[PDB]
Amino acid sequence: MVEANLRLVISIAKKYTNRGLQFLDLIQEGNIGLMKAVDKFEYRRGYKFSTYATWWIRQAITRSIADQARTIRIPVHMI
DNA sequence: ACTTAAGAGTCATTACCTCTCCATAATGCGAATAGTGTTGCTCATTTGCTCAATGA
Repeated sequence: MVEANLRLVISIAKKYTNRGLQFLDLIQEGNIGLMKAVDKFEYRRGYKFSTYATWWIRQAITRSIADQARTIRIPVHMI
C-alpha cells in the first residue's frame, strides 16, 4: 500500500519546494506522513485512499518546513 | 601486445577605498513539561565595637 502512492507524495510536495528546504527532504517527510496515513486508514467510509492520505502528507510536510528550515526556530503555535 | 582521443581536475598577482543587500506562511485541542512566583529558612561576609595583656 505504501509503494503505490509515492506519486501522490511528489504531487503534494511539488508546491512546497522553495520554502527553505530541499525538494528531496520534502518527499521523504511526505513518505513518513504517508506511512502514518496507511497505518490509521479506515476503508468503510467509502473514500479510496487519497482524501485521507492528503491531510497526513500535508501535515508532515508543513511540520517539516516549520521546524527544520531556519536556524532561529519558531514553534508552530507562535508563528 | 602498444598509441592516440575523451574526460576529469586544478590553477590563473598584491594591497586599499566607496556603495547596496542578505525571505516568508494552516488550522485547533488537550497533555505534559519547563518556568516563574512565594514563603520560610540558612549561611558567608564585613564592620563598629568590646575585652585582655603591657610598658611608659
